[PDB]
Amino acid sequence: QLKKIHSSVILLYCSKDEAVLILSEARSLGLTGYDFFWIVPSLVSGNTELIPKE
Amino acid sequence: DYDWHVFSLVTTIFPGYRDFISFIKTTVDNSFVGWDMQNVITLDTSFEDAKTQVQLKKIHSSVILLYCSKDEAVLILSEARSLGLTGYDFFWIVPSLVSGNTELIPKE
Repeated sequence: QLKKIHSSVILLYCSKDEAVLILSEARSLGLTGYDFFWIVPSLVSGNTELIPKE
Repeated sequence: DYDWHVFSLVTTIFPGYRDFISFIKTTVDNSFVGWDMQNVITLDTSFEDAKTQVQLKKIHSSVILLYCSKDEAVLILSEARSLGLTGYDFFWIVPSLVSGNTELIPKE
């Protein structure tokens, strides 16, 4: 499923814990270059003091 | 002879790949048919999926020439099948290096 994406903008909808894992997988599949822009709602960017390094 | 004039070129770091690439380039440069050799790809890493995946996404043609040992050919073909590069349209051409003893035919 994930290997089909070669677009630029990728909207995401999941909780913070699952978002961490999905972003790790996307980095492992070469989905986080200079060209890919990720947009997330206010669910995943929750408290602005807990910033996971993924 | 089958009118496949658009192709790519995938070679690993197996010995002789430079000779292969140089000969193909010189032959293409001195022909009447007008070959459109889109890419020249060398998968030098360990199939880390950070670079090989992007490299294999670059390919969009229908005819692909491959040059690697029979052990690396299995891995590359499995990766291409997962990416969606194997179907009714795409045609793969490999030298006698990879299709070796005809009794042993892997599953990939």
